[PDB]
Amino acid sequence: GPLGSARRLYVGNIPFGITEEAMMDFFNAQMRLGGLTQAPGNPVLAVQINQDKNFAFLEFRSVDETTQAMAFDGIIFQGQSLKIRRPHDYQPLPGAHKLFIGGLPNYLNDDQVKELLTSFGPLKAFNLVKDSATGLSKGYAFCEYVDINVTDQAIAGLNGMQLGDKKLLVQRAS
Amino acid sequence: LGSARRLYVGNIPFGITEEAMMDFFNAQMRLGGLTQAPGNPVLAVQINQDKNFAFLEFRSVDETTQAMAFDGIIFQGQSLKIRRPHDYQPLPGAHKLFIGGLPNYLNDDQVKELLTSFGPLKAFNLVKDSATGLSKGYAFCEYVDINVTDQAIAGLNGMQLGDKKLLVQRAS
Repeated sequence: GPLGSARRLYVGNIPFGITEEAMMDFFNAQMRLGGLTQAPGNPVLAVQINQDKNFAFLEFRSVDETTQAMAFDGIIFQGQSLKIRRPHDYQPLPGAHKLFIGGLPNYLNDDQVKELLTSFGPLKAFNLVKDSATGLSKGYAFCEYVDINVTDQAIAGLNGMQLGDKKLLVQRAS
Repeated sequence: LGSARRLYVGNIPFGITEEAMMDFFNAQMRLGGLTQAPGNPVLAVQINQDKNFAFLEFRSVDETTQAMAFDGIIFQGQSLKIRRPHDYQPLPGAHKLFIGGLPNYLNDDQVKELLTSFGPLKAFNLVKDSATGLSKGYAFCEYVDINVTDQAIAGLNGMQLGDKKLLVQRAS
């Protein structure tokens, strides 16, 4: 980051004694059969394995093909379900997955509204909108999760749901 | 792996040397086109003359698998019995163990001390944060004798270890 790590992926739970070359051939074949490549040839350029800790990193030829490959999370390779993830250095650009939260009781303070949200996971941003003259809540807020996969989970768990005698609205801010 | 590069050879004739047997198998492999590079696939041979058997050791896993087709092959008038070692693992990593719920202050050798009360280990690693160098509270291992695995699971899984409860299961 901010622009680094855009063309690599973490692979965990790899099969025992598997070679770099065989893992490369496996992923290149799946990209092709699954229709995920965007040009003739092989998207995966190189594979590096850590034998002792049982994981790999893949290196891709393009930014968009790296992103498509994430669809393979869970794929079974020699009896093993593979865990596919972004590198830890990889971050989306700011505000990319911001949420609007509305329909909140306006007698609730910031920490009480945060406590509903952090039940799904840690936040990296949060604000509850207040009238500046009085400091009183307007009953709506914005947030952003550290992990971006938690976003769909909070939406599915909270949107349209009863809170008091109001139905909460939880959706993407743009 | 290691036992994935050996074969048992029985019914061996009296008087045969380790070098005569090494030459025979290298010659058979080349003749049947079963080698996957230039050179000789058999690195070493050890013979027990009192019990009429030998072990072969190969340079690769796939050449070892290939030589399995030599069961019944004639050497000095006699048919040889070719088999896998008794501790060969068809599905490797099957007995690798996950150890979770470890106190986060314990170092590698302290965790191994817990595990080697059941027997010697062939593999071990404690997972640490690369940034700080600090234990994440879990490890992996394999025993030299795979039959101890379940006796380690029975001994440790669910045991209170200070402030936390251990999970010991096959990593699978």
